[PDB]
Amino acid sequence: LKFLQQLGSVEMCRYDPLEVVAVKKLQHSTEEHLRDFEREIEILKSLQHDNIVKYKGVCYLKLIMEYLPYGSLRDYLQKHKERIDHIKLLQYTSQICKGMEYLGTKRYIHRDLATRNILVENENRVKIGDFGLTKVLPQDKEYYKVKSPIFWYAPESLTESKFSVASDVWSFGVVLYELFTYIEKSKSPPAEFMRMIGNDKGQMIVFHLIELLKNNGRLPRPDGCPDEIYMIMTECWNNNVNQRPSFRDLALRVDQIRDNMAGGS
Ligand SMILES: CCCn1cc(-c2nc(Nc3ccc(C(=O)NC)cc3)nc3[nH]ccc23)cn1
Repeated sequence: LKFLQQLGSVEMCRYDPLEVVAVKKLQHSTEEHLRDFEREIEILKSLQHDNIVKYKGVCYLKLIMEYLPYGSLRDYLQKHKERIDHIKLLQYTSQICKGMEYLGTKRYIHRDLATRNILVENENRVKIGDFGLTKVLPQDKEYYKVKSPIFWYAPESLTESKFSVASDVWSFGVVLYELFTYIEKSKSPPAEFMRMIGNDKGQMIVFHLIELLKNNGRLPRPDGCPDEIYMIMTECWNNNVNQRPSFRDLALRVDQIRDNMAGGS
């Protein structure tokens, strides 16, 4: 393994036993973080899906994965904005949904779904690309309690530190918002929420975000975003956990909308 460049810590290396892979290493190799990293490796090893970054092995502790040359979807969408139409955005949306559907069949909770964690293999394929916060659900519950990127958090994650497939669905709604704002920073969830809360404010931000969400304040419909797509976002952002859609139903709806858009309805 020959170091080439740092990517994210994550590095680009050459595994040439006399070949390009991504290598995740730990910054502060403590006992607590090593135990977490060990579980992250097992989680990624257990996942085989076209839209999940491919596990390749371990090094003595280093995590070896396939190298995805277009980097994160944020950098990619920013650089290629003008040539990424809505049908393409929904192609990525569908692939993220199906990755999350598959994650759900293992009873894994991702807990960090955001465009920053999606990587781009090529113009036609994106992959969920980091699993550093992912939890395996306990046998006795449908949620995991963990004591943060608050502007992607479901209300019950903010108030009770509870994470579930349903809170992943909320965060997917925010991902869909990020895509249809073309990840413009002035439109980003943090910028929008801070303007809605009022820039007259740390812990107080979380307080006012909770109050805002409880009063059904929401991120606005992005410019140019079709109503059917904004409707999916708002269904993901239901305060009632039981009312949020499943990833399987989201995948089917996104595919139908994409096909309708391409065919002229
Ligand atoms: C998502 C947060 C953690 N993280 C994961 C990675 C990662 N990156 C990449 N490729 C990559 C990255 C950046 C750039 C770039 O910026 N070029 C100007 C180009 C290619 N392949 C990966 N395979 C497995 C993980 C991983 C980086 N950070």
